[PDB]
Amino acid sequence: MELSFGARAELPRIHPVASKLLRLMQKKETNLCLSADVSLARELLQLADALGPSICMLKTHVDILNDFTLDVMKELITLAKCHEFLIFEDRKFADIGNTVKKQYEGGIFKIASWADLVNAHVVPGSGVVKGLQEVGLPLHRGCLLIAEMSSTGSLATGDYTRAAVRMAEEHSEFVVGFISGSRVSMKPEFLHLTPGVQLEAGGDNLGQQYNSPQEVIGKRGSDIIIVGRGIISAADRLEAAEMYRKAAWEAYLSRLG
Amino acid sequence: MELSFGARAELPRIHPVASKLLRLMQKKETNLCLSADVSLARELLQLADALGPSICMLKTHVDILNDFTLDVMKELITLAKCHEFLIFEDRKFADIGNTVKKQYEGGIFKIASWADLVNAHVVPGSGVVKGLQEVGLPLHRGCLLIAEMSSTGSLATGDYTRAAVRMAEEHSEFVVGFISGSRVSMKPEFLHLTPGVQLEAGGDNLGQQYNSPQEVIGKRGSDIIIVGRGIISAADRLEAAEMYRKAAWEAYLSRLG
Ligand SMILES: O=c1cc(O)n([C@@H]2O[C@H](COP(=O)(O)O)[C@@H](O)[C@H]2O)c(=O)[nH]1
Ligand SMILES: O=c1cc(O)n([C@@H]2O[C@H](COP(=O)(O)O)[C@@H](O)[C@H]2O)c(=O)[nH]1
Repeated sequence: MELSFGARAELPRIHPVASKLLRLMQKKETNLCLSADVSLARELLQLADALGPSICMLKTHVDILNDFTLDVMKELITLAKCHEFLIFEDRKFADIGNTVKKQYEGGIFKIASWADLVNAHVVPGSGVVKGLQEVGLPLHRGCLLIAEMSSTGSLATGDYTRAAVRMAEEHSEFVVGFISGSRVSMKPEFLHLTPGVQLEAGGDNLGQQYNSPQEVIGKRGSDIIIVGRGIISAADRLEAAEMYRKAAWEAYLSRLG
Repeated sequence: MELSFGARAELPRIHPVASKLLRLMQKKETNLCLSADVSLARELLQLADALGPSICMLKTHVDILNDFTLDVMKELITLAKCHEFLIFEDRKFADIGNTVKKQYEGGIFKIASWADLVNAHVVPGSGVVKGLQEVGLPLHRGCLLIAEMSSTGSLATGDYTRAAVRMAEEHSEFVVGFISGSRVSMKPEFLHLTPGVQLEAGGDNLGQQYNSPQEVIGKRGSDIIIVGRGIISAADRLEAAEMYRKAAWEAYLSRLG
């Protein structure tokens, strides 16, 4: 009784950030998250502008931006609103609750002020979520839990993955889904986002492993593909994004029947 | 056949950063790491100056410093050299190798340029270490692996902890020890640093749990205590640091016999 993204956006227990996302995914016919893994603000912004219409989400690693300022993030928000995508800061909070609350709100980055979504590892126990929530709930943000990883030797398997799912389902006022390689929850209110995606077989030199959009979305039942180098390293990043968008979208449609 | 810190500093397989640390621990009679969990540079630096003689290490969370600049870190290095302690940036790298390499070297923080030590979660698999190593080995840095956590519901137990130990022992050119609640490796070349430490019983509201220096160092066989609030929240932070230093040092001596 699989529901479309648009119908999932209306589920009783849907989080507002999840709903906004699902609605724009349906509107734009995209379930592609760009992993904007660049070190220059101008490149980040030029990618966001050009690729904005093709993506549901732009994932950042703010801590690799050589020329980060809060003004850069203002500009990114303008593009996100214009083109209709969410901003996901891929910070992988992974500390005790008291620490992560400060890392989310404060410092130079002020992540909570501009990021629609963040994520967290579940290794510390649920305090990591509780700490983040203290900041994120008042700011109407959402969080993704890392239930599985794409890299060689990942320990996010078995009972670890199950613990992630339980933690999400117990903190559904804030947690909107997962970073995972497959569908890990049977509850349609939760988003599944899958990195480690390229059209061609392969990996990198540092433990990354790739699977295709058809595999991830079609066979493994995930919702969204997260793609970095498969787009960013291409000559024509717009065409690359469109190829990935079309692949992910068709895989979704076909699964829906 | 337990060895003193000074003797461990000379072990054939010791890492140079571990050796430097162990030597200054023995010289200064301190196995206390201050967790300098403050948001103001002036406070960070005033603590580093006053408490420097009492500590073997100062642990930072750079990403909570409201007024971070690289010049602040220059000033911290000056104090570290004057008073003889290492700087440990508690970044908890926890991504694929290709990402962490950039997060360690680059961005605004340029962590590798000033931090003697960093740490990593083992959840991604060994690529996290391999990526960090690409930056850290040329810069003569060291890394600690998070084998156990102090917080309620921690998943860093059992086979996860064992995996951390194996990963360390397989990357001994870069990995110098662990963040853990107890001795997890039988190899004396590896450092054990233990957070979740206060003199009094208790915890916090967000999953932290405390054990005493005598428990951690004496009974559980760790090397170094990491103390935040037990010092930072006290009126007289110098006296507090001295209490913690004396507690940890005596526990070590007694275990040594
Ligand atoms: O399991 C995971 C979780 C991630 O967030 N990521 C992230 O997704 C992106 C993958 O990038 P790429 O497509 O270039 O391999 C990176 O930013 C990485 O940090 C991942 O690769 N695997
Ligand atoms: O298992 C762990 C690992 C940590 O690094 N930490 C860190 O050690 C410090 C503990 O601080 P405190 O003593 O104030 O509870 C924090 O900076 C926290 O991020 C921890 O508490 N538990």
